[PDB]
Amino acid sequence: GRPPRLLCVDDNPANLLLVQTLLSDLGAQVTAVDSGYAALEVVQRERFDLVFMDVQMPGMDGRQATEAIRRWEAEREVSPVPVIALTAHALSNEKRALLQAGMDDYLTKPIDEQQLAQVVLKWTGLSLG
Amino acid sequence: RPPRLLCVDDNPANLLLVQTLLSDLGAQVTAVDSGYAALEVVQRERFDLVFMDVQMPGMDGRQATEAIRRWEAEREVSPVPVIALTAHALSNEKRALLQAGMDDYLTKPIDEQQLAQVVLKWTGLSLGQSL
Repeated sequence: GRPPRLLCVDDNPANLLLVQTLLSDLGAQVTAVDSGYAALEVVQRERFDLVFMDVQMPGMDGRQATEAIRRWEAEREVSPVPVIALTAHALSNEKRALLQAGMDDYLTKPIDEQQLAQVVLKWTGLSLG
Repeated sequence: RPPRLLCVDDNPANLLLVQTLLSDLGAQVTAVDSGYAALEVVQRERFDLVFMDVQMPGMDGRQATEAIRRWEAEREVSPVPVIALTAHALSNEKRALLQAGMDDYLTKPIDEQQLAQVVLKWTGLSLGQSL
């Protein structure tokens, strides 16, 4: 299958580089941005197969960035991109709030290659590795 | 804070190579696929220096540099050095890059030492073992 085109969003540069590098090494075409504001702007510009969205970011958190994306997709009329939350340790009510914001799924940090490969295949049909 | 660098190339393998070498030197790196993307991300984020592929469809690296320079002038923002990445350019092509507002160029056989020299020359910032 073709390489998946993935967007990674994280306000921690070291964690962003770690997840980006795991994905690039597994053959994904990765874009890596540093904020929810960046995520909205790059999703307007580019068609991704899937977005990995850090939940905790200042100013615009992952839920607010996903809401921004969903509002633009609806107003602009664009096929929805899967959005996967990357979260520390979320209880049921927090996971329900991620889905209510328009997120599709979640992974609990720290993020590993197998969890990333499995969620990309589930949501896109494309294999990594 | 480490140097923040932008890489622009419409060839995914060549983009990943340059991005990997700049991240290896300790830079915070953004990698985008087009001149259109280069303009939009230069408006959004503050880079110390941009590496720009010359040949891209729709908006080539010269046109993207002109777009950046026009935005910098109107928006009133400190200019960013722009370095062309070229396969093997003729003298007329090298002169055309500078006419478009590009500061300098590198030829395709890129290595980490050359990238670090270009960043030191155009930004004063050290990378690699001197980061």
